[PDB]
Amino acid sequence: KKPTVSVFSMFRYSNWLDKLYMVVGTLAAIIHGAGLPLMMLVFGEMTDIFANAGNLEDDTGFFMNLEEDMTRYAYYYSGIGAGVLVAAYIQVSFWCLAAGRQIHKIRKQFFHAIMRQEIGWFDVHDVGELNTRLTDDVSKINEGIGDKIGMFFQSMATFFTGFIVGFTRGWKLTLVILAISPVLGLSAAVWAKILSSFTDKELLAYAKAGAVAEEVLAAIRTVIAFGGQKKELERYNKNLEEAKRIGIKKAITANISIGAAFLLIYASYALAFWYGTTLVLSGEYSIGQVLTVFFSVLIGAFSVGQASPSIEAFANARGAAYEIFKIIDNKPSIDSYSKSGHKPDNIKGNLEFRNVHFSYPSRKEVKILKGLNLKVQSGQTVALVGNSGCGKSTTVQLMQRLYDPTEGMVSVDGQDIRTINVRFLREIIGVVSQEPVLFATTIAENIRYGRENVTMDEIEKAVKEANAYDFIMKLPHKFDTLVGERGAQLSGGQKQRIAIARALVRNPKILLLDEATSALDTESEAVVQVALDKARKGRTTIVIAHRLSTVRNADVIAGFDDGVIVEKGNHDELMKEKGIYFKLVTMQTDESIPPVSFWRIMKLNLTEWPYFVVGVFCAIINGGLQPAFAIIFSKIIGVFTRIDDPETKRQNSNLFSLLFLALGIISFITFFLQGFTFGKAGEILTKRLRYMVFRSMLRQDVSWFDDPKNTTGALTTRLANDAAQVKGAIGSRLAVITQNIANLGTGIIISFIYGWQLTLLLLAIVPIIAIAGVVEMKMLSGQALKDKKELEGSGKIATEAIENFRTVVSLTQEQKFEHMYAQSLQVPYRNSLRKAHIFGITFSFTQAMMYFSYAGCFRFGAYLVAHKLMSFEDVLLVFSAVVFGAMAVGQVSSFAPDYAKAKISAAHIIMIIEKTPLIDSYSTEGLMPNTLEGNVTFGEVVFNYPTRPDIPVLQGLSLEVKKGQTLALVGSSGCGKSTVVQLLERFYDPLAGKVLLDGKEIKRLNVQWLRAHLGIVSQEPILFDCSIAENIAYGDNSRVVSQEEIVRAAKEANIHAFIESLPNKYSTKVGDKGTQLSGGQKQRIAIARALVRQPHILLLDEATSALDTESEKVVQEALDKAREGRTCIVIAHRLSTIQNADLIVVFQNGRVKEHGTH
Ligand SMILES: CC(=O)O[C@H]1C(=O)[C@@]2(C)[C@H]([C@H](OC(=O)c3ccccc3)[C@]3(O)C[C@H](OC(=O)[C@H](O)[C@@H](NC(=O)c4ccccc4)c4ccccc4)C(C)=C1C3(C)C)[C@]1(OC(C)=O)CO[C@@H]1C[C@@H]2O
Ligand SMILES: Nc1ncnc2c1ncn2[C@@H]1O[C@H](COP(=O)(O)OP(=O)(O)OP(=O)(O)O)[C@@H](O)[C@H]1O
Repeated sequence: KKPTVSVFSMFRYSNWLDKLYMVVGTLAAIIHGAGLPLMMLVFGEMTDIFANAGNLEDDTGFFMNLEEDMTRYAYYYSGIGAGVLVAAYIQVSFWCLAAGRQIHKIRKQFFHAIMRQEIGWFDVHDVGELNTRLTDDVSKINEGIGDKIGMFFQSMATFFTGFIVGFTRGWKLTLVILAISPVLGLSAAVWAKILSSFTDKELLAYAKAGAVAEEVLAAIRTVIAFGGQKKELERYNKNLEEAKRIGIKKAITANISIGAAFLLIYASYALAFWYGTTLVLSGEYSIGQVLTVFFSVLIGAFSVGQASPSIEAFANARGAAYEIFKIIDNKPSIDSYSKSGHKPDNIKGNLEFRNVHFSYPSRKEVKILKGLNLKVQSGQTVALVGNSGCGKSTTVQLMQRLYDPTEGMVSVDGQDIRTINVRFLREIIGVVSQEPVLFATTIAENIRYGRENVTMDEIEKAVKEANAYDFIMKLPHKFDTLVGERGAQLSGGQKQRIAIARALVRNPKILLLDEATSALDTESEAVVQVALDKARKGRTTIVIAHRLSTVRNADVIAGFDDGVIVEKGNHDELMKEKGIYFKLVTMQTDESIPPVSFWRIMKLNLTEWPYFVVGVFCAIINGGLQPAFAIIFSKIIGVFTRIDDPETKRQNSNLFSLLFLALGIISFITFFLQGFTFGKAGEILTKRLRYMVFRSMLRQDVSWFDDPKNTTGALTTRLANDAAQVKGAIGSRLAVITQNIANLGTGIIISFIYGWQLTLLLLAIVPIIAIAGVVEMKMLSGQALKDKKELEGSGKIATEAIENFRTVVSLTQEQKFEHMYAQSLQVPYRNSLRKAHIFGITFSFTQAMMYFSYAGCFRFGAYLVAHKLMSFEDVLLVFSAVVFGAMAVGQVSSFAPDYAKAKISAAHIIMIIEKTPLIDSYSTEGLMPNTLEGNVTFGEVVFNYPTRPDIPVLQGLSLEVKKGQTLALVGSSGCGKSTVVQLLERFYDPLAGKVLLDGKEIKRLNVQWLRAHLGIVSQEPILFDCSIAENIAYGDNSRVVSQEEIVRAAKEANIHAFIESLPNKYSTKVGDKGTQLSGGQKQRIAIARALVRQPHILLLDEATSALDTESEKVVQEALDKAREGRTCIVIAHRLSTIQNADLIVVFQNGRVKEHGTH
């Protein structure tokens, strides 16, 4: 379990106004949450007074009273609307502002801490993790401290307010609904579990066939070489039959379970309202109280569930922020920002190392230094020589205060480096690295990085002394030319000379050189060397380099070995001692996817039309019942709004409740029918699409496969996951569209039948709510995209900084980098403030229009009832039939798996299916001559790989072999041997030239007919997850193979001497799940599989390159008989294995260099 930091440390950076924002936003969120159940209370009381005035009606004085007091209730609604408007605006705006400020401070402090850390801490964490953290986990913190906390508080406030308003009216109904609530919770949990697990269970069911699919797409070469498509396709089809069976069972079980859960919650609602009606008949409650309690408690209980995503967001926010807080709190051993320490002056430049012991913290168990003791006087030149990894780089890093030594001390002019502060020490010492890194900025700012207060004239003087004066003038924009990867790629020496200019502009007292000219060509090496030896004068320098010519003129050329100093002398002394230096001297000297339209996708499933017809006819009746639910609800509510004897009221109330239950039962059975039929249609669609796409993939040649855009993983994703969503485009899409259409139509029509004015007003005030919702979603998406695109600018600076941590630390420019990051953060800060304000406004308007809509609609309804245009029951009918219809439309649309993913999947699926290969495998259009002979010839054969068309893989190849003659094709891996094997198998058609079979080109022959006559054994013998008998029978596919042929093939391959050793001989299973076999045995079974077909031409491709000698002898024994009487092609990396070969051809980038005999 990942640790968390909790409240005491999560908020942390919050000064004054931040906590004020937090508290005000929380209070506003509480008000906003508590508003809604109060609006329900007003609804209940207004309904009660409407019924009271109606039964008073059931003369104009109390009608005027109705007008005025309903106007007062409209005022109540408008006041609630204004209050929730201001509360929502305040909550969203203040929480977003507080989160933005807090996260801005967090980002600044986190970058500052990362720049503060010592190199040692940086070396135990990879570079790639830090930037990905700084982006993603900071975004997660933004999610955690954003509006989510406000929404969580609003949800809890709704829960508590609903329960409180329920309990203050009547405890009986609240207790009944609360005791029913566990049933609703359990049913919702079941629905969530079954709905979520559906895809994972689908994957689990498919895994069986997916294993075979993955196996085939990894050995495509052999499959197409042996012509096994017409058998592996059928195996895949059988596994798909099994998958289809299990998927059908899963679909029916899941559908019936979901139907049962929905019927359960529906009956729970029905029972609760029936008990409410029974209480009403007893005279203890009124309609208003029952409506208020029921709706309030239900909405509170539903709202308490809405807080779960907020809780999860908070939890992952803490989990992400724990690492950041740990990193920032980590005080390093050496603090570059520390002002403490000595501040020396007039530094002469002497250096002293005494007993210096040091090891890398990453590899502490390995010791690098063994007590260095080095004396350097100011003024002269001291160089260090030695082998790679002998502490030279470690010595340089320790010199400039990067790693403190384990034991011993280093002093400058007799003063310890520990006493001196890090900043001044690093500023004094100048260092030149082996591989300079240049920032993506103009040369002017690159030089400016050396020091802040350097004048332009000083820059010019430094460049003149750095020999870069001449070359810079040739640049298009002189000293302001943009350089780096985006700028023109400068020469290798240009980077080195501008780096030495950057070092020299600081005018350092002590200079360090780490392989200055190691990675430079000689022409620029001479220039940079003369620059180095001109700049070396007047300063004390330490130089380490592999080339001894540069350090030949050094005053003291000290040797280095095993982290200790043994030999110390000059050129003459070193060359007279005949030590390590003398030996070194003597040895050196997505994309454009065209949409395919709904009609084509529907055509992909035209054959199963009866399933679609019954599904649509079931979806019509399923959808059209939500308005019926509304009608029955309004009728039962209005039952008590008329004056009659109690017994008739009880009778018809029970009748309506029973009708409600019966309609629920009908809904359950229709939902089961529709779900089952659509699921079966979709599964048949998926099975047929998988079969056809696998057929098409097996039909096309390898030119498709070699493309790296679509690898084995991509293809198996297409087969497994991509094709499973096609049923989202047709089927379920038709279901949701039809359901929504019927739900809107029935409600609109019945409302028009009952009352046209009120339904007109609703048809005018509901679309604006929907358009407000969609506008809010569009604004949110645009805001997120703009935020990411703007923050990419600061991310670029962050990446440029972190990846060059060594150089930026060495150049003590961390302050400048932080300052540059400051403004790049500052602009998005203002953008975030503006986005917070606009989001507050739009969310306030979205969440407020409902109350004003209620007020206006019910005012219009009251006016209508005032003059007996309609009845209150009709008002409730035309209100419910529209509002519940809209909510149901939204929810049903949410239920379905949208449409965009299905569309983008169907585009790929159709483009793959319709893709006709250049060389059609299944086509019978091809010449069928008699038995083949073996006169293979090549003329001017030219071919280019799809991956590397520019690289010459085949250019004018011309080789010849005759009947019954052994030829060899030796060469480096992938130099043409694979290409000629593939083209003989007809895997790649050469761009130019003719490959003649029996003196005639291989173009006019049918693919299977020509491929059936060749024998291919590759370097890695790939075997399939089946039996040994099946594997050997795979060798030929034109006819079945009996047991005796297998026996004689094994005897010829000599594997039979080992097959009997197996417990189950021929019946032994082979593969990963079976018994493991060695390389020699696998090669023997592979050559047996080659021989069983008995081709008259066979090719070997580096097969004997991975065989142990004991098994190699038996393999050669079998191959000596195999090659006798047959034409053989030999490819191998061993000269001994090709000694018996007669003819050899050597490939040179596809150009024949030497062909003929061995
Ligand atoms: C008077 C009236 O119509 O009231 C509504 C209703 O009040 C609300 C709250 C309903 C109601 O649903 C819930 O209470 C509910 C709660 C949690 C999870 C799922 C449902 C309703 O029960 C559910 C019912 O919805 C449906 O019938 C859907 O089409 C849904 N139904 C069933 O699955 C079902 C099957 C057999 C028996 C009863 C229902 C459906 C969803 C997807 C695919 C096919 C069908 C409706 C609109 C109502 C009630 C009755 C209160 C909601 O249901 C839907 C999906 O329409 C919840 O979200 C909507 C919003 C509606 O306003
Ligand atoms: N971060 C590190 N972790 C572990 N060992 C390291 C690390 N950095 C350097 N070393 C060690 O230092 C040596 C490599 O040093 P570096 O790459 O700077 O060049 P070098 O060996 O001095 O010479 P050259 O110029 O030929 O590369 C190796 O012995 C290596 O084990």
